[PDB]
Amino acid sequence: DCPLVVKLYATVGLHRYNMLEGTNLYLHKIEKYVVVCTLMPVSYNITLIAEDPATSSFVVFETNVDQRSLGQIDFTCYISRPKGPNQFFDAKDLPDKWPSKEAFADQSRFLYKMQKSDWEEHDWIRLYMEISFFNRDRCLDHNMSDLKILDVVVETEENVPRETVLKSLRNVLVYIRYDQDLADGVCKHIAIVRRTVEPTTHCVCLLGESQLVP
Repeated sequence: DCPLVVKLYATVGLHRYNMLEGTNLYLHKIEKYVVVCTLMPVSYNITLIAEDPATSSFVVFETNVDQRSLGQIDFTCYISRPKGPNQFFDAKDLPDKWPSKEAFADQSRFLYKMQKSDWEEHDWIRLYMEISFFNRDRCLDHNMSDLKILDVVVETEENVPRETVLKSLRNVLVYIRYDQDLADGVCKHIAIVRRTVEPTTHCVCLLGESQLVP
């Protein structure tokens, strides 16, 4: 069967397309992928089938991702479109902690404390959590249903309506507090992910780091 990283990158590609086009294409299957390894796998060219329930059609779809790390989120999605751009990455440091109360009080910074309904209606938040969890240890037999979102904060560069933060493909910094179900209790996680979007190409770069809650 298909490696989890390929399924996740296919879903990232559908995320980029759906957000830019206002569509609801869902992953049906992976047909094939080509990976370039300069020892490390650095590029994936994935051919996938998406389902479009609005027309009951299955659309062959191409996604291209360049990957720069195996141990944390660090990749760029360059192409994501029906089948038939220059390098873009993020070099600036990530915050190492959840935003403090003073970050909210700082009127030059725009932070959005999400409600459960907000992340339930916009599943790219769950996607970024799932990719973060995967990069903690890619050798595990991941069960994404063990993950439960507890709190989400998004930071933008501009003072915009909450709907824009959730629905438009713009630059965001996402903080996700989530529990991993263990019988042996739960494990407490925080993921921090910066999405940067190239203004003309709309290429999407994700840079992320994960931490455990004491």
